[PDB]
Amino acid sequence: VPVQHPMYIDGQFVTWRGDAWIDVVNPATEAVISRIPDGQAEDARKAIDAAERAQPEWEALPAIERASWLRKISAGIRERASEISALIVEEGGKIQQLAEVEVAFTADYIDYMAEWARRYEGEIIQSDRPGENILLFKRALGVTTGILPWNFPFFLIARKMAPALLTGNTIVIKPSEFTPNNAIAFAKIVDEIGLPRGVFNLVLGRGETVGQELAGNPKVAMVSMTGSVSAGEKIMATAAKNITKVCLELGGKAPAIVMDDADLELAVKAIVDSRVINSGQVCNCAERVYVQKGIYDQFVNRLGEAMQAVQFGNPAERNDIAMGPLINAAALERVEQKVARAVEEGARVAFGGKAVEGKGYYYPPTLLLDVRQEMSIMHEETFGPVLPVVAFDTLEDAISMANDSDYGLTSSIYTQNLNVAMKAIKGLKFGETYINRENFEAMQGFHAGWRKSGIGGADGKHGLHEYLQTQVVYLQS
Amino acid sequence: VPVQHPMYIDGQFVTWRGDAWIDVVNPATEAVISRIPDGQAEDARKAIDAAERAQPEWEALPAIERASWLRKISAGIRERASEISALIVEEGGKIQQLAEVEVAFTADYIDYMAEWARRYEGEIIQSDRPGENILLFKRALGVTTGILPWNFPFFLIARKMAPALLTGNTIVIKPSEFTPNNAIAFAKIVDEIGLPRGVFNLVLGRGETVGQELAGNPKVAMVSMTGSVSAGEKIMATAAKNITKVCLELGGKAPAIVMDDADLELAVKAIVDSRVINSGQVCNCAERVYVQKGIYDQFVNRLGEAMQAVQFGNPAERNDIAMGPLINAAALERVEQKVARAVEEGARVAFGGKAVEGKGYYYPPTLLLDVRQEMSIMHEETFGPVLPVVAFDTLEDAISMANDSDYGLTSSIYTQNLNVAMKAIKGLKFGETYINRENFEAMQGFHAGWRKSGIGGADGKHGLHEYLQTQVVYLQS
Amino acid sequence: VPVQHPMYIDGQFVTWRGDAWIDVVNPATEAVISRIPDGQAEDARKAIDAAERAQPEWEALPAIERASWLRKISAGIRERASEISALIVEEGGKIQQLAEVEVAFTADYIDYMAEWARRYEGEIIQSDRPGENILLFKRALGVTTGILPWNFPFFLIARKMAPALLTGNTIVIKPSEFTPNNAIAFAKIVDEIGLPRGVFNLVLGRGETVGQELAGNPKVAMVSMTGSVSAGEKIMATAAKNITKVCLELGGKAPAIVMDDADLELAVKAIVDSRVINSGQVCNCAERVYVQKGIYDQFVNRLGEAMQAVQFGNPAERNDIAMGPLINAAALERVEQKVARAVEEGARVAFGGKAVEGKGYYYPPTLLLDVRQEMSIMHEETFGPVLPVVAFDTLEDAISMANDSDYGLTSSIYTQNLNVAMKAIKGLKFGETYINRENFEAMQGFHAGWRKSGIGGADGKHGLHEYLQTQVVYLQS
Amino acid sequence: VPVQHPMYIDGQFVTWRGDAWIDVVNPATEAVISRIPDGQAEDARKAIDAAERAQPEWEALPAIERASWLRKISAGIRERASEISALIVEEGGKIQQLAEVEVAFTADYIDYMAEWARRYEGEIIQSDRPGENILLFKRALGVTTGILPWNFPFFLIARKMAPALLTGNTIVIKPSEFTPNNAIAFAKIVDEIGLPRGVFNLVLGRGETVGQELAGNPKVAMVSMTGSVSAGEKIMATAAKNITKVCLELGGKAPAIVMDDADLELAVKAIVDSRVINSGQVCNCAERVYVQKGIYDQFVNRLGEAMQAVQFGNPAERNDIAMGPLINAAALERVEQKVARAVEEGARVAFGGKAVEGKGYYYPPTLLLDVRQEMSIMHEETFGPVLPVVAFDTLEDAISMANDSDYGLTSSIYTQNLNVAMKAIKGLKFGETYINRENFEAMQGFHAGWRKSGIGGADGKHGLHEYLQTQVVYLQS
Ligand SMILES: NC(=O)C1=CN([C@@H]2O[C@H](COP(=O)(O)OP(=O)(O)OC[C@H]3O[C@@H](n4cnc5c(N)ncnc54)[C@H](O)[C@@H]3O)[C@@H](O)[C@H]2O)C=CC1
Ligand SMILES: NC(=O)C1=CN([C@@H]2O[C@H](COP(=O)(O)OP(=O)(O)OC[C@H]3O[C@@H](n4cnc5c(N)ncnc54)[C@H](O)[C@@H]3O)[C@@H](O)[C@H]2O)C=CC1
Ligand SMILES: NC(=O)C1=CN([C@@H]2O[C@H](COP(=O)(O)OP(=O)(O)OC[C@H]3O[C@@H](n4cnc5c(N)ncnc54)[C@H](O)[C@@H]3O)[C@@H](O)[C@H]2O)C=CC1
Repeated sequence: VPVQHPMYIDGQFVTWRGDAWIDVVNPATEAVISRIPDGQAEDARKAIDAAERAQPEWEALPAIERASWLRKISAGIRERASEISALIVEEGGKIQQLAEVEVAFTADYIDYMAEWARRYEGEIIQSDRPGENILLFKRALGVTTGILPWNFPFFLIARKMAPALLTGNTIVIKPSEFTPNNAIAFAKIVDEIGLPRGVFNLVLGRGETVGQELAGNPKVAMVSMTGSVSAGEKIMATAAKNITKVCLELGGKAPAIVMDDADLELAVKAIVDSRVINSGQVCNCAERVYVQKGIYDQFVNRLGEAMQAVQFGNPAERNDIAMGPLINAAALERVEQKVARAVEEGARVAFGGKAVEGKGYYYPPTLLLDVRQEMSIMHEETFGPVLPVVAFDTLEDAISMANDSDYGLTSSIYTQNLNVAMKAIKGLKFGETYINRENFEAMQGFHAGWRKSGIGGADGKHGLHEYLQTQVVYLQS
Repeated sequence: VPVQHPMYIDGQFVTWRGDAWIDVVNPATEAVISRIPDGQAEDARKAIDAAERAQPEWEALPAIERASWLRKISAGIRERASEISALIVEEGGKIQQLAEVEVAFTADYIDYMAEWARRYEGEIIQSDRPGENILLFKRALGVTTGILPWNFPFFLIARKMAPALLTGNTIVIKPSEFTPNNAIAFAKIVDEIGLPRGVFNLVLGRGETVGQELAGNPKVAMVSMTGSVSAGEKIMATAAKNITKVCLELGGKAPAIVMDDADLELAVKAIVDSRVINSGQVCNCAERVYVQKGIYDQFVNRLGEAMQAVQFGNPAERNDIAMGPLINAAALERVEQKVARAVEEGARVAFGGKAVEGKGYYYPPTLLLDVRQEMSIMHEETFGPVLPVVAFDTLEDAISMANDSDYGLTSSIYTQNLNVAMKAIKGLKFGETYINRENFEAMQGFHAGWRKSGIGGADGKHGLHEYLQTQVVYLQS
Repeated sequence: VPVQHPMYIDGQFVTWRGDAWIDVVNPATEAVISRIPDGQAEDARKAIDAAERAQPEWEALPAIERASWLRKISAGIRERASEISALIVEEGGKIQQLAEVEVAFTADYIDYMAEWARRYEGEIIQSDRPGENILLFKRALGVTTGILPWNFPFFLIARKMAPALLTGNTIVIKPSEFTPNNAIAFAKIVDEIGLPRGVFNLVLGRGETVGQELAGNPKVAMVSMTGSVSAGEKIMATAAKNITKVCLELGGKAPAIVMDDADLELAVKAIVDSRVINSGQVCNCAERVYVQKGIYDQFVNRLGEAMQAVQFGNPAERNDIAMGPLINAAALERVEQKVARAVEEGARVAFGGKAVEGKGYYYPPTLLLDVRQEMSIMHEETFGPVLPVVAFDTLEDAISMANDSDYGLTSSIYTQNLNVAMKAIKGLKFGETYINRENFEAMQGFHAGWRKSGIGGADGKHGLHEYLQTQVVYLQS
Repeated sequence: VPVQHPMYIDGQFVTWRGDAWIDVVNPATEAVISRIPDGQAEDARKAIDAAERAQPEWEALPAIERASWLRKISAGIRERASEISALIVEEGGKIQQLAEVEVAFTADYIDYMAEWARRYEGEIIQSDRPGENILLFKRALGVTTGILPWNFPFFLIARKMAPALLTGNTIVIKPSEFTPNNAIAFAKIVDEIGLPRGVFNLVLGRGETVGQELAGNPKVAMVSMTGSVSAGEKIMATAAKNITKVCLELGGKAPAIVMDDADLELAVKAIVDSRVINSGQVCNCAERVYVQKGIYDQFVNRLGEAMQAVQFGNPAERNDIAMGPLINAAALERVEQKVARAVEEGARVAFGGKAVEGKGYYYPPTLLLDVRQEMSIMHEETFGPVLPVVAFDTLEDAISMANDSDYGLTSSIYTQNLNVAMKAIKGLKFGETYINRENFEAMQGFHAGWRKSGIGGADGKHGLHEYLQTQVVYLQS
């Protein structure tokens, strides 16, 4: 338009009266597709205060009724699927096929979470005291907040708000300043179906301003955020002031282990069909590939051939490409610098390794060989489509190198030996380990990272429980 | 002696080579009973590095074997019970009877926790994918740290190390600089029974130095601490730098609600026999008493009479007193100032209200009437034996005032009406609610505070789980 | 028609070739509404063999896919709701309003059960052996059977088949010979949506013949049945021959306790609005009323007035009545005999007590006073609308008399005292206890009777688990 | 002596006044070692009535106090370990080493079970009704009974009474008429430590008499039994009369699968060191050995050599033998007949195959080759040390043949391929599957058989739950 978006506070869209706006750009063409308010703490406070006023009534509603509200939202999403998918493609730069999957998955995820209504249980504990009953109830936290990243922006809205609402909490969400459009569409659905005012709020702005208020406001019981480790650190430090609970997912460096006795065809496909599910921008797919000698040569060749076939370009104009552009300028620059450094350190460029120059932010699928566990490229989130390869002799070497990281969210291994599999599972220090398949968490699993990958977690029963707290009642006589 | 204590690092006692020492004083006589090293970050690092080296081997041990080690420690504690009780009395200032209970309870707690060995379960989750198994294993965090307060110093050692060790973690503990003696005795038992080196480490020093290193060191998977909200804030802020998990218990202002239809005798006894279980220094017993009109006069009189009978003095020389001295000078001063402020604001002194002057730090049982929810005494941890009383008309008023606090750890109510009880339980926003009995958490319950009272929790199954993290394995075909 | 119904075996309706048929009559008019085959063991065997052939493929399907099939069935039911409700009214004799509720509830129940797909969990247990993993998987039983009663005939189909199918089992169902029509309609929906052949089978006939084969066939992993204790005994005895698992619900004599401090209005309404939800033919609503002296007179009068307003008649022609006819002739006769015996024993008829003579099987709402715990009417399922009332002095007397029964499925009490409630809960020996409300189990609860009321149970997580068995895997190294 | 044993009823030993006695013989020498009363139903009734009188008070005791009682019993057992081991050796015919293990294991098992005291949980379920709480409590069944077999006679006492007592139930136990001595010693310990009268009762006699009364008495909430499928059938049929819950373990035909890629050394040792842990009389060790072609010849030879080294004889006079005598004459006879039949059918005797003639009941380790899945020896519990071997080509053949049995308690497989292991686990229809190790259930697992192997189960959390039933409370407002 470029359309100027309003925030969603206390059951209604509120037109921004400030003079400062933030431009939302299309990563493929660099053109301005929309504008959002340069929100400030006060805007966050209004949303938080509204969420607080609505929380008692919301938690008082039988759980099945909150589930009913969630189902109305998912149904609204499916009705506007193509519209929302296009928004994601346009601002996030991901290929049409993946955007479509994200939208459909988000709706299914919400429905799945709504099913917890009559299932989350409190407990009755035996007491040492005659005639006493120890009742442990599961209560809502109260007001919660969600801070979202640019990757899987739409899904992450649901990943936080669905469990939050189901358990009786209210929420205030802030999407990334780079991908707010899909979030506005989510708010419109919430508004259209009539969700009780204050239960779901959407605030817009930067991390340093709005994000910080969502983390530091004393009325917030828990702050949930997904994205960079740097932002997570600032969020937690701020939450500390009020002893506010934090729920963080800060990505990492997913390592992949390919053994000699591994199904070469399966391994290569799993690694490329994972590093491709979002222009090589996801936090679950192998960013560190370890291949042992015995099969090294064969593996590197097939993998090299697979990456050559990977075409990049504008997602909106090409439905036959496997990769879109990077989110923004800084992202592209950091990729270049890291690849260059790697090369200077001794890394062998088997493919790509040269940034494209022109409209949008494109970087060619890059394959690096003769890489050393020591090199900085093995200890720095490379955003773009860069695959560093490291050879090894024994399982212990591979497991040891994979564990050698400040991140511990996702891992994977390919082999056919029972002992090797059980050994890798026991030795790998990660929240997730994929065996002979591609990386992608199920809604009923538990996406939780070790070390700097995060705190708490998301999805399944355990993800739902992050939004609940206990009240232990000692009923005497 | 005054004996000069060494630290316990990597399976052996290490003599302090520094020139700076911290004097440990007897709160009843102000005499120096011992001295501990003015530990520094480097000392904490040595302990942490030792804990890291021992962790893999320790976690590799079958759980029942770790339990066996824990049982040896509890047995060592019971053998030295009277010796340890005296240490607690001497440095903590608590009465002989309570010290004895703390020691016996600590041993039982350790045994109870050891019983979790073959019981904590991982899970097997149904997958949407044909032939796939989703295995969710429960793994240890790795290296953990514990920072302890002066109240219930001995028990708190076990409250953190027992669950930690059982689940395969190693630990580094720092007792409060005011009550380290009981902790040294704990370390001697660990050393005598031969616990594998590095699994249990004891470092000595101040919070700003040693404590901060236990919270900020990158090798620490989780930092556990009990004490003041101010220290908890600094601990969490520091942990944020490395996205380190935190487990905090920061006390509060336990409110008590006395209804008209309440067993007057029971209520009064429960409130005084709780505010007395540690010279009125515990974080679970009523520090805010709400009494409704109908029974106000009767209740205040019986309560006043009960408090007059409360004798204070040196725990070591008197086994017939209900109260000992406050932990230190600053503690005593803060109590005076808060009582004085309360009075100036309109508070009516029905008993006590005047600090004692002489050796040690004694403050008389104080009863304040005509107090207003507004007054600062209702929003500030009063350490000493001060009981503020506030009258009310309806249950809703009492519940509303009790919830009006930045703390939400413990609560209580006295009544005989089914509807009133269920209403109080549903309305009270606390981690714990005691009905018609005194405040004291069971080892099988879950001591976890709401709002600023903390993060995570302790005791029972949920306390044990704080020391475990998940590893989700997607086994395809 | 009277239409002649076929059975549903191995994915298709099979026309009966036998010469013997069973007439299905309308309890209100005694007219023949339909006819079903006088099935024999061989027919059951064909269904069981078909279920066996389909089970491996069915269990092999991801759980969410089985859930998808279940959702198609519930959706089919809602589409034909009015049609099915009429069938129930016509053959079961229940009032239009209750039939409608049963149908809608059945559909919601199926959807609720389908939600367990990704939720039922296996477990990972710590081993005493180094390097060993103990994996406990939840597997299907295989082929299961369901034998249904005439009360809530439609719902009971789902209560057994929904959990059975969800967990990977196949099933063969036999409805009561008195109420098979609603079951045929259920089979048509299964056939129309295309459920894989053999997964759901419907056989028709008597208990002694078809029912016995469903209990005694060696290929059946578990036999599930709801109805009379006499039939349950024969079913279990037969299952014993092959050590076949049994799941039984055999009704009982639900006792109700009315205290002096009880909300008289609430109590009376709860007792009449429960004894009315199916012409006084349900197995959950008070069939034994205990009222204490203090409020006796008041209670008996209000209750007497409430029962006078209860009109009986043909459900199909009257949508303003609270009661329909009894299921059959024998049922009516047994009611008469029991009321008469009661009277001869000293029972005081305060209302009704005289069977109606003419078309259909009607019995007037009957109120009996001055009844003694001793009388046989207190130890015999009275089918019809008969309410025996017994006075008592203390809570202990009431609890003791309520427990004095071979049945222990459902119970209830009305009071406002916290102590009384907790005392009743602790003292009452029943699978269910309702406090200050009417009797009706939630889908997320657990309907399981004590003593002769049954074995195993239905509904919620525990009901779902009845259809699962464990496979413990000891994976060494 | 031969000593004449009294029963243990209502807290005291009761001298038998009947004229009929049953001789207890030493299976190695056929000499009379003791005599027990030929108990009758009335004796069982006295015990059951006593158990009923004590149950309310026992369940009323806090769970930890019941655990304390259990710990006193285990401690009493360890004090008399050698004495009890000798009793088992003498009457059961098992080798000294295994008897010692059984006694020590029994004591550890009791302690393990006592640890459930503060751990078994009830649940709090979300309701669809505003202001309603659904409380699911775990209650005791009441009076339970245990009927024991001759194998692992001592352990089985604890396997039933430990979980029973811990959860608040009382119990009446009847040991096998062939091995009652160890049970009398158990009763003496119970009497000496002072367990409340009626909680633990011991009755003596035959199955047809005393056993039947323990299964058919209306006051019994659940009957638990381990032994032959024939007796289990009679027990369940009788329990049916009162809809009495049953808990059965009826042995079976444990199959073992040896793949070509299997650790030959490990497999052979696991099979012989399992079939030897009780003179080849256990219900968990391979009684059906399936070996594939590729490794057949090698495996059969090593296995043949291992069995030759197996020496048999009097356990009391030889502490260097791997096998004792069979329990009784009928047992020996049935083994002969089955081996002979097998031979006539085409079975090739590679070793043994000829019954010993003289004092006691000895049968030589027998190895049968060229056996066919069809042969009756593959479908009949062979008691003695007979190992039938069957060759196969593919995994599917082995899995299919193993599943081809009316029993489904225990199974095992030896291989090194990840896919093979996961395939065997998924394909094998048994309550237990051992991979690359010998057969022996852990106390924290769940010993539960599929098909005719039983109903319900024992050990771990699930075994404990068999002794608990639910009480669902719907607390409105
Ligand atoms: N926001 C900006 O002005 C600029 C961002 N970038 C790049 O954008 C990328 C976005 O990465 P993501 O994976 O989304 O992770 P991220 O952590 O940078 O952002 C995720 C979410 O956290 C918020 N956030 C950032 N800092 C925060 C703070 N201090 N307190 C509270 N919230 C905060 C963001 O606004 C967003 O909603 C980064 O790699 C960064 O280098 C580059 C130039 C400028
Ligand atoms: N079936 C008949 O020929 C007659 C039945 N009745 C009455 O019908 C009533 C029906 O009561 P419900 O609450 O439905 O309980 P119920 O136990 O009599 O019937 C419930 C279900 O169990 C089956 N069943 C009955 N006996 C069986 C057996 N021995 N083995 C296997 N299955 C068996 C039935 O066919 C039905 O599907 C009884 O009160 C009875 O007196 C009266 C006269 C005849
Ligand atoms: N009891 C006897 O008079 C004789 C027994 N035997 C042999 O003794 C063996 C013992 O085998 P186990 O593995 O112990 O299994 P089992 O089932 O024969 O005995 C286990 C337990 O069940 C009891 N029992 C047996 N029949 C029962 C019934 N109908 N009702 C209630 N309880 C009953 C027994 O008394 C014992 O306590 C059998 O193989 C049998 O052939 C041989 C000749 C006589």
